[PDB]
Amino acid sequence: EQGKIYIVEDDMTIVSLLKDHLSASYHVSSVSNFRDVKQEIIAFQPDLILMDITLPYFNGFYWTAELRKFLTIPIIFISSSNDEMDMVMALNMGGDDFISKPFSLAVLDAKLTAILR
Amino acid sequence: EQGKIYIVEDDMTIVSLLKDHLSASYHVSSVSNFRDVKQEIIAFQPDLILMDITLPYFNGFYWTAELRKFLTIPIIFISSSNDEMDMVMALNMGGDDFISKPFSLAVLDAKLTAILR
Repeated sequence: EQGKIYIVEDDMTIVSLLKDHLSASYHVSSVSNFRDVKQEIIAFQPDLILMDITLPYFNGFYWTAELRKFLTIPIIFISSSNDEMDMVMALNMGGDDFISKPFSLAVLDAKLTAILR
Repeated sequence: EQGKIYIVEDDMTIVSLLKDHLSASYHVSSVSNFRDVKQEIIAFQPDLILMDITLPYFNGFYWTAELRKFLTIPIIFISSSNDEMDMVMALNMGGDDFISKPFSLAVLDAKLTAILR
């Protein structure tokens, strides 16, 4: 009965890192097929999505707006240190929060805790 | 046809129409291999890029940010009339203007003339 987190990320290092860390406290799944994310989300029923918006061949901006037609669950963006994002931007893009790479797991933990309640 | 325009677009109908319309005034190229877009842009050396930011599996904002590490040329985003794209977003993501599908060719022509001036 742990909270379910779905991770949209193509970097297997990052995915492994997050699965290792978060699995103690959450049911964590990552994308299997990037062309099937709507079905994967319908089937998995996550409580929260971690959405990397820096993936070259998965348009995180497009897909967040598409998912927002259907979902009210929190979406936390994973952004780049390079990129300069803020909460106004995150909200206008359909997100609830953001965290920039490279990030501390401690900061991610605090954000996950606060948001999931 | 001296000005060079590169179009990042996977709708082949839009590419065909734009190539045909712009042929009179511009040297126009589009994507040959979506795995090699950055390299094609480096090879073609456009004066302007039309970057569709609605492609589900090519992250237009990511690639604009990558291109902005070494190009200062104008980039006009192609968006969708029902999405949340506005000028604040266009400029914040490294673009210089945007045009929303479906769009007027007269508006595109005016935008191209103005920003290539």
